[PDB]
Amino acid sequence: MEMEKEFEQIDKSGSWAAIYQDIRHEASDFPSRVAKLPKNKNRNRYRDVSPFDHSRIKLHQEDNDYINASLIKMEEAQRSYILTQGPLPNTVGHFWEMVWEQKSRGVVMLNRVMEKGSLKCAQYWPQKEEKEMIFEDTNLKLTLISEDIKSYYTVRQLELENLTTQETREILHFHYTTWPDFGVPESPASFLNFLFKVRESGSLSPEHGPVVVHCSAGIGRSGTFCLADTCLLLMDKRKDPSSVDIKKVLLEMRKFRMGLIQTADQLRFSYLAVIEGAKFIM
Ligand SMILES: O=C(O)c1ccc(Oc2ccccc2)cc1
Repeated sequence: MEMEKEFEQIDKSGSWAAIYQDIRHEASDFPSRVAKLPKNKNRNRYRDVSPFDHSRIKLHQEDNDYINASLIKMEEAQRSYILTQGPLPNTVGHFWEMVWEQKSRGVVMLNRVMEKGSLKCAQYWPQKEEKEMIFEDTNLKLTLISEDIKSYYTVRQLELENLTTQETREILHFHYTTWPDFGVPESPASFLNFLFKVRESGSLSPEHGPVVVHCSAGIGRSGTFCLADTCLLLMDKRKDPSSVDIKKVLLEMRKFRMGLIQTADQLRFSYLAVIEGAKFIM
């Protein structure tokens, strides 16, 4: 069924909440035993949002290899993503260790450091060129190289230096700054504009490690980003683009991280973003 007609059908019948609970019901459930270990309690921002054991990213250190992050592997689309929580004051060094060890090129941030008057994530990057950051636990240095502030997003080049080997890499930081404190955007154009910028940069291409994407919990806005990207890539690839079933792609993604798409508004917004993104793709 052409998703554009499925949309109108769901919209007219106002059954978004019903579709969504159906997804919640059939989603995968796998163990998350490492996340729940007592030694890792201060490495989870939210008690109810944990990575599955089978798909969790492991830090290349013997001490404690745990970070709240998951590898989402989309086999038909040939796209991989790491979804993670916003870093905590004690996990900023772990975050940049992961970026280094997975060879990622890009970091995608979908939240503001403060929202609804509370902190949603730490300041894990430097705000001035001459004030670099050093992470002593993971032996890394991070320098701001340039910043590019647009009305609804900011782009930054960063330099990550492995202090143990003095290798350096350019990392691109893509920061969507205008998602509203409550609800979802009215239109997907700026989100759509935002996704193509990430794509252009090379950050999603198989020549690099997987892109790192985060919001506060790493499941809601983050799930919307990778669901829209993968669905548009499949409509690109297949002989029959109308055979792309967004609900089925989402259930597939939920095999790798729990809770992706947090609200029936977010589900409806993911549809809108896809239908409007199809128009450019073909
Ligand atoms: O303290 C910080 O680092 C920080 C950075 C950027 C933020 O997003 C924006 C940027 C421009 C306009 C509206 C929001 C919010 C906090």
